[PDB]
Amino acid sequence: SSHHHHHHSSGLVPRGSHMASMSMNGIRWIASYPKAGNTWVRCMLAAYITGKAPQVWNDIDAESLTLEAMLRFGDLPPAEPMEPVLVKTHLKADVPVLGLYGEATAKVLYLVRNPRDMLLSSMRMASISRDDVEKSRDFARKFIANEGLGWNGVGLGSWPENVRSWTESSSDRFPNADVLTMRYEDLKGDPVARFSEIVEFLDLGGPVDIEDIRRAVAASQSLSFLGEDIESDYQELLHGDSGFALYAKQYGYAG
Amino acid sequence: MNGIRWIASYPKAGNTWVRCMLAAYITLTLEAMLRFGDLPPAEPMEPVLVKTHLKADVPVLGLYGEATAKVLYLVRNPRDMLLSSMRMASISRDDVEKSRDFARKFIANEGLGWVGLGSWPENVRSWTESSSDRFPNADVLTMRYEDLKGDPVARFSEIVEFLDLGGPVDIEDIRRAVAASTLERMREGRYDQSLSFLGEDIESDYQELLHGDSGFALYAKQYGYAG
Ligand SMILES: COC(=O)[C@H](Cc1ccccc1)NC(=O)[C@@H](N)CC(=O)O
Repeated sequence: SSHHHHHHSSGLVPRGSHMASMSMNGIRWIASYPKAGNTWVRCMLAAYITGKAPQVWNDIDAESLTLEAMLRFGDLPPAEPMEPVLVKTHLKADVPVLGLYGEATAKVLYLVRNPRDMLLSSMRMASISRDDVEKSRDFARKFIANEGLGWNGVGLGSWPENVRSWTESSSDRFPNADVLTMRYEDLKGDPVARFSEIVEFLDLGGPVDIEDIRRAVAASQSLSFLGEDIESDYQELLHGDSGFALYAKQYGYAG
Repeated sequence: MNGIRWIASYPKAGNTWVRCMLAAYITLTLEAMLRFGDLPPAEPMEPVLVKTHLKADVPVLGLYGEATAKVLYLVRNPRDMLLSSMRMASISRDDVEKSRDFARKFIANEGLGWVGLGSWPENVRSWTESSSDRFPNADVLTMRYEDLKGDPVARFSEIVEFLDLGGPVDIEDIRRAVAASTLERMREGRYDQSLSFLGEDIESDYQELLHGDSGFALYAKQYGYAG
């Protein structure tokens, strides 16, 4: 009977090195809005580093693996890390806590997704069938009204807030950090190509093994049906120079 | 004076009630904040009351050694906590089935944390032996929830004075606070402090926990919860 985290340790003793005889340290944030890619990348990453992907049945499971779940219990990733630390979060780049990793942060992976999809996939978080249209409308109505899911100057923020925080992060909040940005739809289109780019970009050490990545991969909408006014109101969001719209058009989710 | 004030207790062991009567007097929850990535100020002009159930020695609270003015720890007979927690887990205590499961996991873990809350003794030690390293500016007051219920007036008095929130404290002003904090709550088992009603073995095992070598027993006996 072994501990459920044994795969996170080599368990080799005494420990040896490939770098010495006789990749850059820092935090790697895997960041996205809910249902916008960072759980999948966070699972794939485990598979690559560890050999074994975590067991994620639902959103509660997925939330276990975030900075936020870690915070609810008073823990924190290291701020003076001696190695690569990968931490998933959906939090906005400018919430106070992440103030502590200014110097610490090495890499930012930000993933965005079509908010149509985020919106629907989210409706499964709140435990809504496709048949309680009533509940759906209320959720979508509250989503469209908020331009996102942060309804209960911090937390997730609106979609455009979240996006602007991480994508603009390198300039001030994370000076030593490089930032890569990837649309979920692209990942889903070419997952092996794309995840190999992510692993290069995250600089965990050594040559990316494209076979190591293929195995690590294998492990892994209109709103009319809710009502005219839903689809309609969401479409106002995509019109503008104002923010939701700017981002929706830059990421190819408006037309 | 100015600095952080922790209102700390195990779940359902006091701090909410007290955070209510301070609220009522005047007119922050650490874990809730933290879940949004928010932190109480580490450089404060004002006094800052913050309620937490976490054990004092969690990393996050390490950001606060200098910032911390006072600690109020609240403590409560575990039996009663064990039973209020049951209701928090949204289980009727007509339903012995789930109730048993729950009590059994409580006793197995010497508390409600199955980092974090900690066991019950880990939590008590954490805040009662903590000025020692974690919060060396702070003055620390422990208090049994029982006695608070016993003399809300004379005990809450002790509190408001101790935290030093607002100049001088009037008994009039105080009276209105324990009024609402209970009048509000009031709108919202065996009588011998026994768990036998959930079956003998359960009582048997809590009893063993209370009268062994384990620390739970230690802190129990020193506060008047070992009978
Ligand atoms: C954060 O990641 C997600 O929300 C997961 C990640 C994922 C994608 C594809 C295959 C497995 C897992 N995806 C979704 O929410 C789903 N909505 C994907 C879909 O509907 O096609």
